Amino acid sequence: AVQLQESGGGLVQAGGSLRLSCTASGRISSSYDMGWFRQAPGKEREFVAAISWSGGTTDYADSVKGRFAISKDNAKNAVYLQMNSLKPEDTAVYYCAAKWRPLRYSDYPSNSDYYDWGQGTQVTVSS
Repeated sequence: AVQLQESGGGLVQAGGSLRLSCTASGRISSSYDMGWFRQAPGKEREFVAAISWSGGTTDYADSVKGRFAISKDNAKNAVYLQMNSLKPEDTAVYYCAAKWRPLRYSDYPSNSDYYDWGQGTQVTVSS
């Protein structure tokens, strides 16, 4: 029931940076994880990063290697993905997602099985 909308996509030069934003149309309650996924041309969708909405713990895909940072602003119902040192490999549609986890065992966020999805924003990194 959380409705998600991404923004910030576009063309960026290799080695460059870009910040993506995602806002939920309503309030995101305390047990959510918020995350980013991406789908490259002809490839399977894959996890990028996640953050616990109330707890702040993060998780990143190996493909990130410290180049991307996920952050949030609870007061704005927003999650962000700061992308640095962009490479052609990073060309993809980037999706904001939410996962309600009321029975979670810890604050460490999920990297799979997200249920609410944005429509995606396209990022093109030029060689």
